[PDB]
Amino acid sequence: DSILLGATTKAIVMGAGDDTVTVSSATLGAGGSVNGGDGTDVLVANVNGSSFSADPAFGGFETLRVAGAAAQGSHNANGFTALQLGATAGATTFTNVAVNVGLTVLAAPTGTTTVTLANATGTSDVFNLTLSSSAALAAGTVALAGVETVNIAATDTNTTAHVDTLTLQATSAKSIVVTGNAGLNLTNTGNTAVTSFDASAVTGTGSAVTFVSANTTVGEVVTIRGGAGADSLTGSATANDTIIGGAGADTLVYTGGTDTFTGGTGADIFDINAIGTSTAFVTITDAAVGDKLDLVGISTNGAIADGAFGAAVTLGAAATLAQYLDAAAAGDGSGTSVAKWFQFGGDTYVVVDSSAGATFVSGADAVIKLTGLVTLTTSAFATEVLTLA
Ligand SMILES: [Ca+2]
Ligand SMILES: [Ca+2]
Ligand SMILES: [Ca+2]
Ligand SMILES: [Ca+2]
Ligand SMILES: [Ca+2]
Ligand SMILES: [Ca+2]
Ligand SMILES: [Ca+2]
Ligand SMILES: [Ca+2]
Ligand SMILES: [Ca+2]
Ligand SMILES: [Ca+2]
Ligand SMILES: [Ca+2]
Ligand SMILES: [Ca+2]
Repeated sequence: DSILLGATTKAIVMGAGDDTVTVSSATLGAGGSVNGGDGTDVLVANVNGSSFSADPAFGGFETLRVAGAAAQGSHNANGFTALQLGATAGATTFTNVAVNVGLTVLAAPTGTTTVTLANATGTSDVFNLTLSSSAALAAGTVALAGVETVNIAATDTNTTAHVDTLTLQATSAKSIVVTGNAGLNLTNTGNTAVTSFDASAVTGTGSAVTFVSANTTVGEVVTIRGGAGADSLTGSATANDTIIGGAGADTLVYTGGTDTFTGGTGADIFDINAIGTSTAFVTITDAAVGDKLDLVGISTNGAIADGAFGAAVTLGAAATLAQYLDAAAAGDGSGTSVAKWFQFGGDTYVVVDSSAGATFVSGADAVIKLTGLVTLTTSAFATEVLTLA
């Protein structure tokens, strides 16, 4: 059953089953009560602040939802087992939130949604955020200070695919796990403790996940996992990122350091935006027919080949990696950068020469490793984009 109440004078009962009362005023009147009865019942606060647990006038409720044209401000979560959020008048804050209590956002709110837990002090703090809508949902900013694992469910209620959006502010989260069946473009700015982003369980044709690590710990191991969608995963220059797309047209971005890329099934694009060193470079584990290698961001001097540029550099039975690099960079890349490639020790390498001498210079010349023997003979350069043939 489901009603709206104001400053009621009478004893409202809701009976069994999953009921819903929306209140327009925080305290009742005369006397002046509302009992949710048996089952999981939602109380909707269309008000400037609440403390329903304290008032014995309200009883039998399990879920607190902040939604309505007057819904706003500070709300005492105490004694609720779940939380919900809808459209709001202004910034709304949940205080005294017990452990294993999750928030479900159901519609775009107004202003930053702050969650502050009963006790944030431990180092194993878990929060369950849910996004649940038929259409694309702009969840806005939710702040979760002191939480270490943030779980996000992105849920689509209908059969037709969409992508939700969220700014998360979770400055001590080490893990973010995304589940669900809709896409999530997640704004991640300033969430610098994050070393594991796992959206791998996500499900549709295009439940597309976007993520960019804000991590700046020098020499960190960061793990970034995409889902079934056409995902857009960027690491950190600071970090040794392991990035893995799922199914679908994934874009994996290189920024610096020792990175390990695996675009799974589908036409993946490995977008190389940094030069790297001779030790800190990107290894692409599963480069296959259809995958692309976007070298626009290493065209230091001009813009790459543009041909089908495809005869492997060949050296002797025991030529060294150092030798093959120097050999590949032999030409002049001062006015115009050039691509070459070779196969050493069972793996395939691609080079960009941006220099004078026949030394591969660690700084401005670039190497990219590809696990296995992959023949790039027949494969062609689009703009500065190599499509594997
Ligand atoms: Ca009930
Ligand atoms: Ca109560
Ligand atoms: Ca109940
Ligand atoms: Ca939908
Ligand atoms: Ca904590
Ligand atoms: Ca946090
Ligand atoms: Ca994917
Ligand atoms: Ca990196
Ligand atoms: Ca993929
Ligand atoms: Ca692929
Ligand atoms: Ca690029
Ligand atoms: Ca050179």
